[PDB]
Amino acid sequence: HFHVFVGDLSPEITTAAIAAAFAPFGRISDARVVKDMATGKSKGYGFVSFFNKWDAENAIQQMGGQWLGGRQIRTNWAT
Repeated sequence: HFHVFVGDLSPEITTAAIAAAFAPFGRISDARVVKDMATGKSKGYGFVSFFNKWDAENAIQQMGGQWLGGRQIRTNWAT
């Protein structure tokens, strides 16, 4: 698969929220908003995995800087 790192997530953004936000760019194999091991709160970042590389490429470029919830996010490739 092809993964996109999504940073600067507003605290209220859930895995489902980023899954929903990136759905328009292509088929998604899964998503995950990373959590804090102490509070269980969002760590402020997550990942969205696409089956296709071009879709992911388009999501990274188009979503970078977009407002998602209470914050403008950051996008990039991820392993």
